[PDB]
Amino acid sequence: KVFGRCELAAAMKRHGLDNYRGYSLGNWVCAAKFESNFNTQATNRNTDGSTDYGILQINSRWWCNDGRTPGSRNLCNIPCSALLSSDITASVNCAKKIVSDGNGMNAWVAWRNRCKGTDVQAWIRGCRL
Ligand code: NA
Repeated sequence: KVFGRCELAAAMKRHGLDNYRGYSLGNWVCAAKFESNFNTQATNRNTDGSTDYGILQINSRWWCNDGRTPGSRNLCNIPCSALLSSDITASVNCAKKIVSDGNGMNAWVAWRNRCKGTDVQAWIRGCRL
């Protein structure tokens, strides 16, 4: 599924991401835009052989099991394939654990590089929430 901007903002809010660990909804929508372009099926291989999955490009190195990331963990207790569903529940649940890990949204390098400090409210401007 490719979400619309206000559609994803609505789904993230309903799943309780809005102000989760103090991060406004606009931060999560900005992160998703640059990680996945709002595509739940997005996959990207890392140099270390781990893979990133779904709207929020969650890494098999720590968070999900894909069966091909040697010496990795599965701290969200899910197959990485669950992070590609049209239903964003698994991605949101796993993102809540990641952002609680101690470095907040800095865990998402694209959030640090492209969203952090910017007018993130623009990402939910005109959305019926
Ligand atoms: Na893993």
